[PDB]
Amino acid sequence: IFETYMSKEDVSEGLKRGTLIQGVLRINPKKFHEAFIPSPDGDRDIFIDGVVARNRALNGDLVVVRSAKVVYILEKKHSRAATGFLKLLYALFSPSDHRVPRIYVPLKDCPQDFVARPKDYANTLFICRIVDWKEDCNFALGQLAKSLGQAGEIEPETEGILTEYGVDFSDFSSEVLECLPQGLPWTIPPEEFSKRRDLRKDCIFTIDPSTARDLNDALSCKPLADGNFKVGVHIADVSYFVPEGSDLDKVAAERATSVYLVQKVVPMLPRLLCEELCSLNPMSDKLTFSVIWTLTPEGKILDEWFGRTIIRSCTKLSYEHAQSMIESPTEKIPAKELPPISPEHSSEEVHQAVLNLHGIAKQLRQQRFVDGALRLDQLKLAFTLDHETGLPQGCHIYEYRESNKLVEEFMLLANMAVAHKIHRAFPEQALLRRHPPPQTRMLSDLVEFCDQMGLPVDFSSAGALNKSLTQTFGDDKYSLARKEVLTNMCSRPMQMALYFCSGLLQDPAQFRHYALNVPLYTHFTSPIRRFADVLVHRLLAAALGYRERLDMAPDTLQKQADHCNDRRMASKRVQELSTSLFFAVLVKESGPLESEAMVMGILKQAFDVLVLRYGVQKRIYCNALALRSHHFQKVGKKPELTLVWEPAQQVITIFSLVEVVLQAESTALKYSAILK
Repeated sequence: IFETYMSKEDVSEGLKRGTLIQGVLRINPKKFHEAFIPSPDGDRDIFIDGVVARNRALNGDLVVVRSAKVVYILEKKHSRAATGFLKLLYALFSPSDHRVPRIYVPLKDCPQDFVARPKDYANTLFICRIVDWKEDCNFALGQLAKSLGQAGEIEPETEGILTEYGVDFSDFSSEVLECLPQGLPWTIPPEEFSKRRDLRKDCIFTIDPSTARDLNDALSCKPLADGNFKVGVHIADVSYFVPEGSDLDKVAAERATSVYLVQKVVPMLPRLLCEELCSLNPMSDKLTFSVIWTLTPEGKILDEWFGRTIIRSCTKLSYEHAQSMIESPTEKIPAKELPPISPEHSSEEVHQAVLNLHGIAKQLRQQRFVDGALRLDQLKLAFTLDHETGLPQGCHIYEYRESNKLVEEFMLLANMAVAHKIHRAFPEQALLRRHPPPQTRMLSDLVEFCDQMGLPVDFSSAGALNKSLTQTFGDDKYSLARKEVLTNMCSRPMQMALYFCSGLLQDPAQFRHYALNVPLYTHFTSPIRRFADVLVHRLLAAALGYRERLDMAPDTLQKQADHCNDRRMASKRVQELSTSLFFAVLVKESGPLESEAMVMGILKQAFDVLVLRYGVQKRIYCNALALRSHHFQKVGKKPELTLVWEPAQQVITIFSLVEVVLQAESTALKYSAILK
């Protein structure tokens, strides 16, 4: 039995006075009896003990409240749905996630076969929605939605996590497709040859991954007569095809971002706009919102010009061909291994252009990292799948080659220029991004860990952290894995970047983006994938005088920014769970996997390893080992584990190389790591 809520008047009086604290509660996934809310001042996170003192609040909900109890909930931000197995002791519903409680389902809603034949529905996934939670029941009451399929397959589990996080994957209604342009061979109206600059004769190319349906940007470089370069970044304008107030705009605001999975993509726009009308496919006249600079070979801006233009791309490179033409500076690459090119242009022009853009991008990278920019890069693996069955065949870690940096530098230049322009035009309504500095309290724990063990790292500033992480060790077989484990330890106290409106924050200290070490930043180069990009596009168009001033209030922009923030968070969590699902299926269908590992932590009966080939973090317990004995020691707050397997002995401490094997178990989506 819980305790009843407080009325609105008391909550308003308490909040205005300052006796009550609002926050977004975070629940530990591994232990569900404890919860945490952030302090307003910036002190240690306020602890919430018990399950009773959470008082029917779920993870992600914002509440109004040293150990404390939750007494009021303003906004319910959780989706209130879960994927679980159906059992008996009404009927009981058990979710896979342990933060959602256990749910009662009425026996009228259950299928007829289930009451007669319970066993045959013992490995089937069901989706249930919580509708009400009583004051006298420890279990919520729910409604059964549908039958997903067999547990452990690919499509039932994918649709289960998409519905559990709230991503709307349903098809577009016809009132959305009625706002699209009509006519199958759409062409540019002849009235746009006067409001736009004609760039159809220049050399324009795109560099995006080979498996990319939609293209958001194009690049160009032209050498001048005094040793300078004219460098242009051209973005497909989705604000021409998305009018304000139409049902297309309401749907695109409803889903802030598009979600990328292992096997498919859940889009933001209709497929016509995402693939044919707006994406910069080669050999077609397209409308773009370009930025054009004149740069020195050292990467210094001498001119800047914004404006609407018309382009015609000549080729579509990938991240694989671009490295070939970078790594062949003085040798003609044969045309057999190149994508098709428009007949007006030659492969020499494109080949020369990639070299010049790489030459500028190297010096821009060096100058940005002298200025203090920080880069914490973890491991991102990519799969190779079966075309017909749809099961994964094999994984390999993605490789961040030079061509992935050549594009990234120019996207940063375009974003910084657009941020300056739209902030200097409208100071009271502008959408910008911000990265706070990391929290000092839980940076201090990393300070006290790394001050020992003879490791000279410092967390005073971002540039200091980057130079410390790079100079101390490199170019050794153990040192690269050492770099990976230190990066994984360092990436934990960092905060997440936020969208915000410039008319509500008062002081100019908050605006600066910490990790890039710049005072102003925004998102302008990906309209098809995000909706904040479309808002920035409209604001920039209003600033240059192409249209009238936005008729949107500065508080509605804050509400829209909060919605885009929560949607981005849900998108990142969904991609993480999809990658984990496909890796578990690969381990089950490819036998035991052998690799090496480094110990990242030690405990009395367990220790954490990091598998070097795959980058996952499993846990290894001494109960599963075939050992005679084990002893735990600590000296100078340094853990040590001694294993007795005349038998031999092994000593394992932090940053020790072991050999591990991954083996699937009888459960559908589980595996285990065992020492070899």
